[PDB]
Amino acid sequence: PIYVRFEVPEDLAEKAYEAVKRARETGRIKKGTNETTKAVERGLAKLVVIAEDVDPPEIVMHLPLLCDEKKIPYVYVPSKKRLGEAAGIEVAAASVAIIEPGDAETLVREIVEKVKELRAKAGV
Repeated sequence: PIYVRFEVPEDLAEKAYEAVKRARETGRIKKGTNETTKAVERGLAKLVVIAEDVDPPEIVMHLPLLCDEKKIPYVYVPSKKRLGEAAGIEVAAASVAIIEPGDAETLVREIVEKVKELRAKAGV
C-alpha cells in the first residue's frame, strides 16, 4: 500500500488506537479524511492516525506528505474498523486527527517519540 510509508510495531499501533479512544472520550478529535486534512492544513492536529486498509486508498494517499509539509507527526494502524471503534463511531474510519489529547496526552507523546525513532531508522 503505497501510502503506507513505514512499518509500525504492533504494540505502538495499540497505543495509537488507545490514544484515539482516550482523546475522543476526554479531548477533541477529527474523523474522516476531509476533516483530518483540514486539521493538518490549519496546523491544529497534534497527531494523525491513518488506517492501512482503506479501499479505495486514494482518499488517504495525500495525507502523509501533507503531514510532513506541516511538520505534524503521523502513525499507521492496520485496521480502519478498529480505528473507527476508537473514534467512537459505529463504522470504519480512514483517518483521525487528534486535536486535543486530553487524557491521551502521555500516549500521544510516547507515540510521537517512537515514530521519530522508526522514521530515523527507515530514513523516511
